[PDB]
Amino acid sequence: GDSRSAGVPSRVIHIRKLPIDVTEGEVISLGLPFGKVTNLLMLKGKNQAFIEMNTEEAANTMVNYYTSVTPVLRGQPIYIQFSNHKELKTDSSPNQAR
RNA sequence: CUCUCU
Repeated sequence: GDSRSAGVPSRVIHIRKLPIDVTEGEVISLGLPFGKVTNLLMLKGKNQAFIEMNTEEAANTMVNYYTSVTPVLRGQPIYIQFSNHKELKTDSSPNQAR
């Protein structure tokens, strides 16, 4: 289906193409001016990420900002959309408890 | 490098 693209979405955005060894400190310092960012995630083995945010309007402005700014991945555009999900969580595996 | 799957 077509459900990859948003139309009335929520607070997690997703990023592709990511740098060779980019860090959370950079990604959150790029989401901080917008609301608070509640979180991020790193699909780092595919060079992809999520960026989850504390307010729907912050993230609407954050994605529209990234549709405006493009912050340039050292010599190419940066590839953003709202997520296939709502509300990111990042807790540890069942093994750690055991 | 389009979604937390390999």
